[PDB]
Amino acid sequence: CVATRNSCKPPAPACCDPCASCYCRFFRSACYCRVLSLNC
Repeated sequence: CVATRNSCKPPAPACCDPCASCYCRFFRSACYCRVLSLNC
């Protein structure tokens, strides 16, 4: 589906997992697929 380097917005299409949302973790406001959680 998608890894964790694609920009998108919830809910759908989502990021494979329902815990994977399109968020930014950098100072570039680059919000992309990211769950930020192992137990999820």
